[PDB]
Amino acid sequence: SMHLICQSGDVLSARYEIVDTLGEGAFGKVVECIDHKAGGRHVAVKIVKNVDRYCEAARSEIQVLEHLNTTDPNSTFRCVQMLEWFEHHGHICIVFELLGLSTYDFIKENGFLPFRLDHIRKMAYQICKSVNFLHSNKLTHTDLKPENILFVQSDYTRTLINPDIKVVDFGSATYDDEHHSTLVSTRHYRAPEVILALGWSQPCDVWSIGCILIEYYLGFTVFPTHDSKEHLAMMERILGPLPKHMIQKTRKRKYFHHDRLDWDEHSSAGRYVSRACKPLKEFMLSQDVEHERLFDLIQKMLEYDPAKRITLREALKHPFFDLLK
Ligand SMILES: Cn1cc(-c2ccc3occ(-c4cccc(Oc5ccccc5)c4)c3n2)cn1
Repeated sequence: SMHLICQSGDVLSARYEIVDTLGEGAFGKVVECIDHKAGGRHVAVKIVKNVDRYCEAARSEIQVLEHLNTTDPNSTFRCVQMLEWFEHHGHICIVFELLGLSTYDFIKENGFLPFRLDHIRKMAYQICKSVNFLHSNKLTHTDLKPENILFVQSDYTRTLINPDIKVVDFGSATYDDEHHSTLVSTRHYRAPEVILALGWSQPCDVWSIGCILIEYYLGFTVFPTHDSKEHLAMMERILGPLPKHMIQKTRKRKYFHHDRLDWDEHSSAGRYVSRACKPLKEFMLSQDVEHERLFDLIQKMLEYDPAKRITLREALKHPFFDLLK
């Protein structure tokens, strides 16, 4: 098991000495190491489970990282830098520059207190610029979520001093000309064209970013569900009814009666959705214009039609970012 090879004091690749576990995910774990062959630099090493699905994603991630890091050697667009990779007792291990805490861990460890709006603005801008760089290079991330946005530095007292981020986890990233998996994204961040199996591309990341920004603002998801039908019902309650053209195209005709979701609003699930969800703008905590600007951007990211949906190039110009400029 991975447990036998990921302990503090263990030495990987004859140079990386584990000093701590940073986090875990479905894929394995990430550990902080001292690199004895780079003057004691601390690095992060992602130790990948020895399971086909995850080995395959790691191999994919290595190839995407080699491309992105070569294309952007200064990390101007804030994708994490891969230093090397190796195998250890049959596990793929990817070595990265050491970043700080995930945005998820930060919010969680603060009891789900939301980020300050000023920090949201800076973070949102950087996420948009980073993912736009993927988009420019015929890539879609597909698995954006707060866990995959990390702070660059440990620049906090937790109270944040500088909110600079990088994007991680390129194990699901897909090239335009590549086989597109049927199911992508973590459910709460998954776009409607994904759910409805309508085909997806870069716009599905923009949907995911909208969902991230809501979460940073509120401390919680507006899609608190583990079911696809209920997810769609929540969308309807927050954003209005889905477009006819999307309903008519879906092979998932089951879900709809005459271009309305086949959903009993008076059932237990129906009552739950009516309580937890409401029109997007009603979640605003202030009527101040900077909050209205954020919510206007989020509404455009959560456009149902992936063609009409704002692009990240466009998002970077939105009025919400004017305080940075
Ligand atoms: C998924 N992934 C994570 C990395 C990566 C690359 C460089 C890093 O420098 C510090 C961390 C790190 C800091 C706190 C928690 C943490 O654990 C995680 C983070 C995300 C998903 C699950 C576990 C990792 C770190 N993580 C690359 N791919």
